[PDB]
Amino acid sequence: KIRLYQFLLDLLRSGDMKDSIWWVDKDKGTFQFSSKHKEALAHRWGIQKGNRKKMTYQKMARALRNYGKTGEVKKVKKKLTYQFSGEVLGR
DNA sequence: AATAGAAGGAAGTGGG
DNA sequence: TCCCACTTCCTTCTA
Ligand SMILES: N=C(N)c1ccc(OCc2cccc(COc3ccc(C(=N)N)cc3)n2)cc1
Repeated sequence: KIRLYQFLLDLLRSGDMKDSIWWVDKDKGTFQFSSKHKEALAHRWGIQKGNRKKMTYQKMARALRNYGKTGEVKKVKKKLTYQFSGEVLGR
């Protein structure tokens, strides 16, 4: 099963949910969620994982925060904005 | 207050 | 056994 950071990177590459997520500075790996359309993206994550309950953005962001230590994804001090690591981007 | 973003401890679930 | 990689629940805190 796909890892969350890869799910997000793949969405950004394909462009299939451009109203819910977008690059801010793609060279730096910074990206941002839509305030109004993030929940539809969270729902898609939960359905792709086959989880028991409906996925929410809050729960998806709780998972994102766990990457802070290992570094795959870090929180940017901007509303709804995060940053992929160079290692994640290279793959 | 209402709305909403952000944090994180802790317990539960998956698939090795 | 026991870590992976989250998921779920709840409370707190900040803007
Ligand atoms: N578990 C703890 N003890 C804990 C410790 C620290 C915490 O801090 C939370 C926090 C940190 C930084 C920034 C923010 C809020 O940011 C916002 C940005 C933009 C908007 C907007 N324009 N609508 C609204 C809010 N909230 C929370 C709980």
